[PDB]
Parts: sequence; C-alpha cells; structure tokens
Amino acid sequence: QLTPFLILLRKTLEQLQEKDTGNIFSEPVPLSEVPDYLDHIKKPMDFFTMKQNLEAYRYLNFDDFEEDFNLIVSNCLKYNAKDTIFYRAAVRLREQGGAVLRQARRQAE
Ligand SMILES: COc1ccccc1C(=O)Nc1cc2c(cc1N1CCCCC1)n(C)c(=O)n2C
Repeated sequence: QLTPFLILLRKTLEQLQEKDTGNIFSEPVPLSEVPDYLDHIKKPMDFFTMKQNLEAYRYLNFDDFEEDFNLIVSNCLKYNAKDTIFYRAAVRLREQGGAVLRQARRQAE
C-alpha cells in the first residue's frame, strides 16, 4: 500500500544518503563552480532533489526512485575523469547504495 511504501522509501533515502560519506551527492552540482556540467549531463540529480521529489509524492513506485538514484551515480561517472575524487566516490556509492536498494526492494515485494 501507498503509505507503507512511502515510509519505506523515506528510510531507504536516509540510508542511501548515509553512504555519501564525502557529502558529495547531497546537493545539486553547482553550475557556478562547474560551468560546463550541463554541456554533458541531460538531467542532474542529487539526494536533496530526491528528498524534495519524495516529499512531493513523485515516487509512487520503486523503479522511479531507483532510476533517480542511478542518475546520481551515472552522471558523476560520465562527467568526471576516472582519476578523480568524484568518480571514485560514485563507484563506491553504486556498490554501497546498490546493497541498500536490494534490501529495500525485498521489503517492498
Ligand atoms: C559547492 O561545491 C563547490 C564549492 C566550491 C568549489 C567547488 C565546488 C564543487 O566543485 N562542487 C562539486 C562538484 C561536483 C560534485 C559535487 C560538488 N559538491 C561538493 C561540495 C558539496 C556539494 C557538492 N559532483 C557530484 C560532481 O560530479 N562534481 C563535478
């Protein structure tokens, strides 16, 4: 049901954000500091934006939620060179966030 699902997602988002130990993915990539970001990235995403989306009832299924998480990672791997803190952090988040989502999905099913 909807209310239990939304409770699950809120907890899941909290746990995903907990894996961002560099605090690298918790606000939008700042265009004032990374001015060419939108030359390469179609749809920016970050955990604050996901929280706004969650609280506005925009994630009513697990796939839509997981897709936005996957964008946080994919965008970062795409934009940044391999030998950067950003790329390395995204690879780690993919692994550790992946684990959180697998557990959450087992709960939702
Ligand atoms: C607020 O961010 C900055 C402030 C001053 C100088 C530089 C930055 C900055 O480069 N931030 C930044 C760049 C990112 C980035 C994240 C950030 N910040 C780092 C500081 C906290 C907010 C997010 N991700 C995920 C990327 O792929 N890129 C290129």
